[PDB]
Amino acid sequence: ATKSVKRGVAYDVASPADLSALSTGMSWWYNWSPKPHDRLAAYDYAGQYNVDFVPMVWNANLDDGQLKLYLLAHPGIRYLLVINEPNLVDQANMTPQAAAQLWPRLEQISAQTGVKLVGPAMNWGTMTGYGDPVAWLDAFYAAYASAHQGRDPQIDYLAFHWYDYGLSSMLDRLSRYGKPFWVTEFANWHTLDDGLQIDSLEKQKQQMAEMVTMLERRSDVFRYAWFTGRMTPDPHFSSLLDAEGRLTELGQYYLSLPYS
Ligand SMILES: OC[C@H]1O[C@@H](O[C@@H]2[C@@H](O)[C@H](O[C@@H]3[C@@H](O)[C@H](O)O[C@H](CO)[C@H]3O)O[C@H](CO)[C@H]2O)[C@H](O)[C@@H](O)[C@@H]1O
Repeated sequence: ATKSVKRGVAYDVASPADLSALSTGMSWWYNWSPKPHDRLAAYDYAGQYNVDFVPMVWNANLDDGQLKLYLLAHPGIRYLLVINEPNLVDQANMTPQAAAQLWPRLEQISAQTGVKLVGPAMNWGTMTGYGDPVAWLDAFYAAYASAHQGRDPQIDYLAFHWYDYGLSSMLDRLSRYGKPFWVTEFANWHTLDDGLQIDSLEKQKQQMAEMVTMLERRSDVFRYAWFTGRMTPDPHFSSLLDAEGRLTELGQYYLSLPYS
């Protein structure tokens, strides 16, 4: 089937039956880790389902040799997601200096394997002083440049996560770095009782269609990934899958939305 190169899912796909269901409309997935779920090891998903897996270095706890070996043995992998929400204490929780210290290892992987670096994956944060992703990125750039005679860190794409209204405004703010984006988690989880709360499937479908239209349209958005395959409880009706190998109404909707 012809489908959007952009359209992904943020979910540890484990079942081949879940790929059948998703592959109609989904080009790619990731699972916040350097390798796909073990269940998929002896399945040619690239060839049968026309889906690719994008590996991720979640924080500085990195087996460089093992990742390099995997990437070199899988030359069709062209992108490496790096650093999952460093400015969130409940995620990578990396200071700007800690991320700058890791970065040369990631540049060496890029130089050795050809992969482009997609990250850090930013959000509005909880790390002291670094709620604003612009503050965190500015400090990271300054830390890296300090340690490398003024050179900026290699960033092929920035990544972004967003669970509210205003995702286009956040991309506009972050366009100050002059880098294109992957939006590697999104949904609308607004909860406050202000009229905008997403408390029905109809309202999540409405926001999914609005956000997908905008992401497909933007020339500086290469890829996006919906959160998520399955979750429970699911108060904002974010799940694309139900039983093994079965789409929800939202899943069927997502995979059939138009694209660029
Ligand atoms: O790599 C070692 C590193 O692993 C860390 O554990 C992470 C998980 O926290 C992460 O979990 C994902 C979340 O980041 C994301 O928000 O939601 C998804 C879906 O629920 C989670 O799977 O998954 C990755 C990959 O499996 C794990 O690396 C430990 O926190 C950390 O201390 C350790 O250094």
